[PDB]
Amino acid sequence: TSIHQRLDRRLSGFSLEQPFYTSPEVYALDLQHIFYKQWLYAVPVCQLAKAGSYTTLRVGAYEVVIVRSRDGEVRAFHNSCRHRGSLICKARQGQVAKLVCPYHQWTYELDGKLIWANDMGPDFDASKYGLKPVNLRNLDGLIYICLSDTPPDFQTFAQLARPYLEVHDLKDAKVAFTSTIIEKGNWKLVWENNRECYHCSSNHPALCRSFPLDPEVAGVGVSKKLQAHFDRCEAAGTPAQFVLAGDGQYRLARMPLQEKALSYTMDGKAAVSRHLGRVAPPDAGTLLMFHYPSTWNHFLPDHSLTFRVMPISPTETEVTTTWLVHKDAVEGVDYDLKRLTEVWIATNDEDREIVETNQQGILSPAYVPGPYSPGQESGVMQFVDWYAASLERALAP
Ligand code: FES
Ligand SMILES: [Fe+3]
Repeated sequence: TSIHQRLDRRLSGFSLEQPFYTSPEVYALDLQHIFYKQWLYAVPVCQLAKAGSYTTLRVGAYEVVIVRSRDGEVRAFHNSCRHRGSLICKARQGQVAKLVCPYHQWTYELDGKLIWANDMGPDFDASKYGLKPVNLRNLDGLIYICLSDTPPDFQTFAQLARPYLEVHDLKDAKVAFTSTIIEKGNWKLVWENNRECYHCSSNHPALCRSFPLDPEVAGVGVSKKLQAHFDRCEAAGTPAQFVLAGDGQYRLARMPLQEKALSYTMDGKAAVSRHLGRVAPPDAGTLLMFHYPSTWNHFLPDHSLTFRVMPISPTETEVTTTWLVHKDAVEGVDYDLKRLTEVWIATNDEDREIVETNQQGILSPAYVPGPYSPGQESGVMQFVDWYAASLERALAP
């Protein structure tokens, strides 16, 4: 059986056949044509708010480092020394003058420029052996990167995005806290969990307090109190109106939080005293922002959350949640760290458990596609479709 044959006979209303979540062949194809080629959420730029700052991430097999120059820009490169391929930047995050390879001290400037290589003598050009760039975009506070040499368009997404995102002044955030977890499920199944709300009824006693459960919010023609809600925000000059890429990849909507909620706290109250950005009115709700395959976010009036989805193996996905708060918000005065993060640390573990159980269930050669609820999983069907369509595009000539 071919992938082509499996993709052919895929009907729209169903979960995928086994090999999409279990086989290393699909994994390889997903790496190849989706993670290595599309735009990926990396890091907010508040991690690199000093020159020389750097951060590193692995994408599939690639070792990337994103760093800030003296010249002010954020460039990103392949973390493999051009001499014999050593990592340059080990530590997760940090600060240097130059990029100095710890094997043989070949030193690069912070724009790649190889400016010293030792006893490489007469035949040696250094113009050939600079660090390999990785295309990189700054999206009003979020660094996305792209490992293809010929990236897709970012700018159309960048342009729908800016207005909903400017009001957060994400450039003026600081990381309060960062959580990595690794879920023992396929990266696709992470997305399926997230693009529904449905299980949430009996799987998240915390979030629910604060986050909607009505499938309109995180589901896929606009209800009546919603335009009203979009309206109060836009009258206010906070963009709120639902918008959804025509390819299905990315989406914008500032959604009302569960009756009364102001933030993702136990008490529905602000998490930080010093709000981030200029969101307005107070109760504008939560900005949802997804972007297949790499991120979803919840941008509140008090603080911001990124999530970064990264695949590790056919049945493992690294999910990185980051808390963003104003740079002058003090821990202990302005916010309390526990209180700032208990809701979602709880919610992410509940999902993980859920994803992990699903994964296991799926590994049964007895598993066959069953049907999505059109009432609760229409947003899941939407992911799967963007997914299949992306694999077909990448696979023709
Ligand atoms: S391997 Fe990097 S300088 Fe030798
Ligand atoms: Fe969930």
